[PDB]
Amino acid sequence: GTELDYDTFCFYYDWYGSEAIDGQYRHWAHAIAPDPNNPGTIPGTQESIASNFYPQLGRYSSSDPNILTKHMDMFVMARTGVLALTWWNEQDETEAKRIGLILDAADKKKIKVCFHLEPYPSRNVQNLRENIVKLITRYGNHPAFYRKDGKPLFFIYDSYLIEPSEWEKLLSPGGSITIRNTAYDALMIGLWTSSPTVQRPFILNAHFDGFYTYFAATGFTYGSTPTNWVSMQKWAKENGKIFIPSVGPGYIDTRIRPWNGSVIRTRTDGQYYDAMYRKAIEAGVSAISITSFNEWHEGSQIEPAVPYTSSEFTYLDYENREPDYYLTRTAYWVGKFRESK
Ligand SMILES: OC[C@H]1O[C@H](O[C@@H]2[C@H](O)[C@@H](O)O[C@H](CO)[C@H]2O)[C@@H](O)[C@@H](O)[C@@H]1O
Ligand SMILES: OC[C@H]1O[C@H](O[C@H]2[C@@H](O)[C@H](O)[C@@H](CO)O[C@@H]2O)[C@@H](O)[C@@H](O)[C@@H]1O
Repeated sequence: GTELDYDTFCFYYDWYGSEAIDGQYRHWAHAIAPDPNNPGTIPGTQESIASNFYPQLGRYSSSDPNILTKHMDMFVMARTGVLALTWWNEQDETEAKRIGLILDAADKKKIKVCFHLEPYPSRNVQNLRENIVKLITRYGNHPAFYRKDGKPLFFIYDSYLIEPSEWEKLLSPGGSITIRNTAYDALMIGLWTSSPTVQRPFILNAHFDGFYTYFAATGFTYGSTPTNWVSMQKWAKENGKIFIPSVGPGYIDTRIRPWNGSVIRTRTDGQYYDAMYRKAIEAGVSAISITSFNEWHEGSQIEPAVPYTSSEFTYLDYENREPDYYLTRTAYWVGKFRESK
């Protein structure tokens, strides 16, 4: 009843800084997005951070070993066995440092780490192959590196930005630059966004091993509408694909995207999280992803948050629930998922 689940993947962000470690409050300070249809910047002061909520751990650094210890203890409380790490191909010493610290901290608690491959500049199947080789070579022998039946696993955000004819070269067994049957073979999980008429042939022709949905906001896409999950799972099973639906506790991003209020999803003291997690389990899936551990900008985090009012903003909080409620409610749902496996 307390063991970690290694079919539960929680999306984790390593881009936060503090004065203590980095010399700068990175990401707590953030540009405000212009409306797609001179917006300014959130300064990352104690009073004004780039979130509608306020972390229990304050304006922390993702490179602070003491913060990382606490985060791994939170994963243990939630029973979430896999940390799905955002990866932007920064190619700098700070990226390399933080990945190594995260792997070391995870292994102390028997947590595993996989990579979430983001839409970095000029991403294409050739530099993706080179980067998959780099990550497996650098980190594949670390004891915390995740494998499922011998294979690493990668999530690919906004995979539709690359044509299926390009994906086939990397992911078909006959592809020109294939990883299949090589030392670098891996489970590749693409993003299902829109309707089945578009997504079914995309996923088949790209040769993905499976698909996920990402968005914590119900109805944002066809794929993030949970009443579609039973039929998506049936299609996955008939076609030998792994479906990993994404569940989250709520959504609100209006500090950084003030024009995006129609995407707000209220937490209702945990009832929103309960409804989404129940739908994933009832669909009969073999793996679940959680959006998110700590995407504070988008208000999808399960990490503990505290009440806070400053001279500049009155933050949202988890009241009438306690700061660790979303960790303990995740553990409840992991138990119900395991009962169904
Ligand atoms: O939310 C601000 C954040 O947006 C973009 O990153 C995305 C978000 O973190 C979220 O939607 O999840 C995506 C998948 O993990 C991720 O791409 C970036 O523009 C980022 O720079 C920005 O801070
Ligand atoms: O516009 C804000 C929005 O940006 C991102 O979503 C975009 C894209 O990445 C998604 O694939 C499609 C799905 O239809 O929607 C947008 O174009 C996300 O960061 C999202 O959370 C955010 O609200």
